[PDB]
Amino acid sequence: ILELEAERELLNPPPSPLDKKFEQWEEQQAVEATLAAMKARRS
Amino acid sequence: AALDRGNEQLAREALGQRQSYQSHTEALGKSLGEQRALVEQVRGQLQKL
Amino acid sequence: ERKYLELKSQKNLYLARLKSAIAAQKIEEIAGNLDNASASSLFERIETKILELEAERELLNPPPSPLDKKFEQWEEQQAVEATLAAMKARRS
Amino acid sequence: MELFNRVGRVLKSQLTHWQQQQEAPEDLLERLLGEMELELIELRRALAQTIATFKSTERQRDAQQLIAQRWYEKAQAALDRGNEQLAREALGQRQSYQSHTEALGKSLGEQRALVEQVRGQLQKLERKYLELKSQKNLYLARLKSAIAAQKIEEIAGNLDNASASSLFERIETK
Amino acid sequence: ILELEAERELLNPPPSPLDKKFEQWEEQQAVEATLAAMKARRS
Repeated sequence: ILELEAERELLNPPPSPLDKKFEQWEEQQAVEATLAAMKARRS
Repeated sequence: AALDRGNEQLAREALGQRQSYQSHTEALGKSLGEQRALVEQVRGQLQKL
Repeated sequence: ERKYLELKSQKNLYLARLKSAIAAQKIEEIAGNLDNASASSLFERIETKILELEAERELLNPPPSPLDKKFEQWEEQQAVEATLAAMKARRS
Repeated sequence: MELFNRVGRVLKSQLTHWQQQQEAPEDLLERLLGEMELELIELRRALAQTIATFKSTERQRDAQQLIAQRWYEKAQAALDRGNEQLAREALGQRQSYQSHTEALGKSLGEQRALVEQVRGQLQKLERKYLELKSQKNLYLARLKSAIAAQKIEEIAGNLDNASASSLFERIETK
Repeated sequence: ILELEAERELLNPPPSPLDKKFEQWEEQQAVEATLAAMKARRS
């Protein structure tokens, strides 16, 4: 199972840790930046 | 409605779930615009054909 | 007796892992079959064929040279402007 | 020339094999996705089997702790009116059942994240199946659009120089 | 039965705990907010 689980890790590479910072930051923006309009529109 | 009467905590969580659906609109919406020119050229080819 | 039931309890919990993994690798394997160097390359192989057939008409039916694209547009610009040179002077 | 004469005596079968693997790519495109359906329901059944175990264990956790509450309630009454000697012994038996709650209770919390990740994997997995099947029909038109495009211009070319139009001119030269 | 009961839990996912806060809050509004008119109209 671990071998089959790792098999997908090669055929389907996991997202690099870089996006984990961007995806969270961008998602933080996706809320905060989208909330930068709301917290300024509907504070 | 969650924001009403200073209940911003519920609004913050409700918006997080919307971003998941917003990613669909961007991915699915962009694909539709690309197929518009795809169907326009094929029809013009048939008209000329 | 406590050890028998306890071991049998985790028994079914793991039989799902085998069924979960075998049911997981066998679909991504087909998803990979629809990735590069496989059915998606066949999706592109038929595309290379479509592109090959599309280019086939490019040779049998040569496309209009870029020259006319300037003349056809200029002449069409005339076909409107020059025909409109009469209208913009007749029906300004 | 030993293992190709063998290919000759079943050349009718090898031709079919290659024809189904190379040609008719739309046929495989429908069957290969069929196995996904059989596997999706299998994963649907495999997942449900995992959902019938963690809550089957929580009942055992709820059943054992219920027995421990009786001893605590029994020990609570034993203490009444200064009968602490009976309370001391009644609590000793509760510790035996308390060890069950700690061992069985801790295992339940570990399986919660186990069932959450597998479901999220299925949710993400199902999204890929329908999405890939959506573009499936979009491309099958390209094959039908190209094959329906080259085969007419090929005949239009047959009505161009050095062909039927040359026959149009050959009869003209005649 | 528990397996069949959980079978519906997958085929028919239960409402997330989020709505349990909104459905109750919104229902609280559906009474209170609708009662914000009544408690102000028919106090």
